[PDB]
This record gives sequence, C-alpha cells and structure tokens, in this order.
Amino acid sequence: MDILLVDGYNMIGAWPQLKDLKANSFEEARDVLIQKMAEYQSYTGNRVIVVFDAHLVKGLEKKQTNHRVEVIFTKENETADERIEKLAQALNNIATQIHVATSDYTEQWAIFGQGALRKSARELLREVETIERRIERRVRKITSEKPAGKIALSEEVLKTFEKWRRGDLDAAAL
Amino acid sequence: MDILLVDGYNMIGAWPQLKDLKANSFEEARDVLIQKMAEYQSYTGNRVIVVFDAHLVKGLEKKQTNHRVEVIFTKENETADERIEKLAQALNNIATQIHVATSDYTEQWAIFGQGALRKSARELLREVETIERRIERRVRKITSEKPAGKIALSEEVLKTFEKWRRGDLDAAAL
Repeated sequence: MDILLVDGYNMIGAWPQLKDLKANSFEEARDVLIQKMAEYQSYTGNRVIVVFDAHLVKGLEKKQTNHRVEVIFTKENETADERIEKLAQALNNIATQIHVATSDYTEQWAIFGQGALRKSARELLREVETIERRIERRVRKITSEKPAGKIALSEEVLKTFEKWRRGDLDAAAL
Repeated sequence: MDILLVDGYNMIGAWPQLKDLKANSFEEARDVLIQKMAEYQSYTGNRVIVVFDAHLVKGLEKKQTNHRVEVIFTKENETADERIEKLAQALNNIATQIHVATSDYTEQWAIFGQGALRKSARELLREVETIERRIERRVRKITSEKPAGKIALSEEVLKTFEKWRRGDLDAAAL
C-alpha cells in the first residue's frame, strides 16, 4: 503493498492541531504534518508521499525534510489532485494498492476512477493519533527497562524545557 | 545559591535503576546518573558536581559529558569524601550552602564538620524522580499547545522506537 498519497493542504485545514498554524503560508502546519507522516511511514512500513498545493502552502526553499517522507509541491496552475494522479500513474502496479488521503470534493479527483482508494482526513487523523500513542507507549516501556537507552531522549526533553523557560517557543502558534 | 556535591558511586549502588548497570565498571549507571544530575541542575538552578571514585567507576576518556554537570574523578589513593572536601573548600563562600549527596558511613566525611549538609541517596533519588516527572509534564503541556515545538522531540522518540525495533538496544542492561 500500500502506498499513501496525501493531500497536504486538505489535512492542514481539517486537523484541529494544524488548522490554526496559518502563519507564513501554514509553515508550522506543514512541518507538523510532515513529522506525523514520518511516524505513520515508520510504524506501518507503507510508502508515504505528501503533496502540497504550492499556491497555498509555504515552499521548503532548499530546507531538508524528514527522510521518511517524500514531500512534493505542485507546479504553478497545477492542483494537488493532478499531481496525485501523475504520482499514482508513475507508481501504478498490479501488486500495489494506491490510497489517497483527502476529504475534498471541489476538485475532479480523476484518480478515484483509476483504482485508487479514498481515505478521509478524519480517518488519517485517527490512524495518526493512535500510532503516536502506540510509539510513545513502546518507547516509555523500553526506556524504563533499559535506562541507558533513554539518555538521548531525556536530553531532547530537557532542551525543550529550557527552550520554553527562556521564551524560545513564544514565537510559535497554538 | 546552593551547590550539590554528589558521591557518584554511592548513588549508583543505592538507586534501583542504577545498581544493576554494572558492566564495564558501571559505565551505563554513570551515564544515567550524569543525565539525572543535568535535569536536577537545570530545574533547580543549583550547581551540581558529580564525584566518581576512579577505582570503582569507568573513566570518561574520550566522552565529553553533559555541559550541565561537572564530573570529577578522584586521584590514585584519594576517596570521594576527600575530593568532595577539597571542592567544598575551593567553593567555600559566605552566601553559599554546600550539600553533599551520600549515604556512606565507612569514610571519614570530615566536610560534615565544616558546615556542609548531608543529603541521603534516597532523598536525592526522591527529588530526581519528582523533577523528572515535572519536566516531562511541562514539556507535554507546551508541546500540546505549540505543536511545532514538538518536532525535534518526536524525531528523537521515533529514533528510539526504530533503534529498539532493529535490536540496537538489546546490548544495553536492565
């Protein structure tokens, strides 16, 4: 197998944790979504491609993203459904099932007449929330068992606590 | 402020999550203790110095430890209580209270007759466990509020999950 093609802008507008991170063309919402999709890819083992409409979402501009997630921006005058169709046709094979994460019905979504399955924004969110909680539980269990395996994580927790305390996270949206 | 001088080997032998990390002269126990002391220093704002008896605990060698914690190894026939006394005398000022974390009574501990206060291994552990839980709660609260502030942390959580899954944490002690 299953490849997941994600309508990035649609997820941003439908997920409560994302919809309000609108500053600088949803820059924070885009970043959070990519990290969520990195967790999804890693847990499931399914290939994940996130497609962002370049007219609505801030471009990367040489900034490197998560290696677990392929992130594609549309061309000028190209919509996410058109790019998603091109990707599904390029990766179209008998032994693989294409899934498209979108709740949008304003676009043609011609790929849904070419064997691709539609996954709603709400369904992807629930899957993401469950996977997040599962990864966290597994990590808490193994770091309790092996305390030396928690050091890199505790260092990152501590860095976040100090960033907050000195007001480094004030600039970020809620 | 207050300065905490820690009898490193004593903590290792008295704390349940440390006492069994005995491989390569308590290398893992030493590392976990340093990380716990980084959290203590950062939360309290108190200066923390960890003193390890060089004949019982594995030396740092290459390892450049946490910038939050000063780590000192004793000389050849020098015990931790002798180094702790030298440190307390070198940092002895009117506006400063010296605290020494140790439950050992085999050594002289001459510094306890020079104004320094004794903190037991159990007391330091109780303080460390409370501080750990508090930092974790504050980090969960602020990362829920500001989702973009959770990305570096989630990436470290994910790395730990993947390390476990591929058996990279099997070598570590329980």
